[PDB]
Amino acid sequence: ALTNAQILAVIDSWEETVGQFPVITHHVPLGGGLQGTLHCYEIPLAAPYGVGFAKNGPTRWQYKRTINQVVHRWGSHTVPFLLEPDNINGKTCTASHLCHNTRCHNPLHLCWESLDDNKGRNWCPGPNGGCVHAVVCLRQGPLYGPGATVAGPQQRGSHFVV
Amino acid sequence: ALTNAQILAVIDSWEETVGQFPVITHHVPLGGGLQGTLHCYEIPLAAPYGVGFAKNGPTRWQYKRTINQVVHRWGSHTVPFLLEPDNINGKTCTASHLCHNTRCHNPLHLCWESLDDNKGRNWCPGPNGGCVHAVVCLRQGPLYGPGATVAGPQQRGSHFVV
DNA sequence: TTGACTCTCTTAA
DNA sequence: GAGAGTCA
DNA sequence: TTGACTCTCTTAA
DNA sequence: GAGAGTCA
Ligand SMILES: [Mg+2]
Ligand SMILES: [Mg+2]
Ligand SMILES: [Zn+2]
Ligand SMILES: [Zn+2]
Ligand SMILES: [Zn+2]
Ligand SMILES: [Zn+2]
Repeated sequence: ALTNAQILAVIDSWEETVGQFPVITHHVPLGGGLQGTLHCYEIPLAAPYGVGFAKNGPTRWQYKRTINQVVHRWGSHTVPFLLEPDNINGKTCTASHLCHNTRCHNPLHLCWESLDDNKGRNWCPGPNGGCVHAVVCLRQGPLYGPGATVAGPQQRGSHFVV
Repeated sequence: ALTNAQILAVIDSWEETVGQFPVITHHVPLGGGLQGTLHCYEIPLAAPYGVGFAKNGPTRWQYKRTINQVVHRWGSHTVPFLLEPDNINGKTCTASHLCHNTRCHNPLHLCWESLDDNKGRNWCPGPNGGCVHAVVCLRQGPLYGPGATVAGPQQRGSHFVV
């Protein structure tokens, strides 16, 4: 809600609840042929999810608290960042999973960045393969690699140059 | 419906029309601190665009030809790839700009690949900065770089480990 | 047969 | 990646 | 007050 | 990144 104290109370109650979610170990590519280990705190697959949590989409949840007799509600991964600017360079800030695991609510696996920065981590070579993200990736992006391009650049005639 | 010869004729008429688009020289980052040059064949900003071309969205166009009294229409960048498979790994193939310039219709700046592969080129370090795309990028992706993350991973208490 | 508009849709963050 | 409404 | 559902929306390829 | 309709 409005005051700084109330926002801190929201963050603390969220952390305490998420801190009781099952801790699931995931071994992940780091880039550079190296592997690491992440510990994701995973929201349950089905209700009940935890105090204050409800599922609004297949992989979307919201956190809800009653403050000053009014219901306040946030996207479930946005709560750690409630004291941060909600935009950057005129772009909305989004919760962004460094572990690329939407059920995870570990705030040590989340950052707060534009949707473009968020998306781009999907292709990052990873912290041991050349990640240049200022807020460093925890793993190589799941979509990193050569791709599966069906056809490359080509012309039939002689009208074009690169 | 349309024979291989008729499809080749469509591709040829498309190339002949696009080849007359204004050719714009762009200096571009290649990665590795190097600069290169791309020559984009840019569809006009407003009608008329060229024989067979019409705008269906702010940065969307279609190519239309009528053959044996039947109207055929294609996305304007898909025409070079009409003799190629249209899906791969269960994913639809998309026209993908290697120059990241949607108005460009130079077929030497296009490839044909999944939407994920397409998107990922936005963050590629480029052909001189570590591109691993099997069909190599022509330039560093426009969104490559350290990003502008507002807040990184953090917790207030001690409930979490990474 | 053609141009210049109109509309809505897909994907996965 | 989001916000908000309907019920119990 | 809290839980468990429902719906549609944003972005930029 | 897409497909399709209307009108003259
Ligand atoms: Mg993400
Ligand atoms: Mg693209
Ligand atoms: Zn995680
Ligand atoms: Zn990274
Ligand atoms: Zn181009
Ligand atoms: Zn590349």
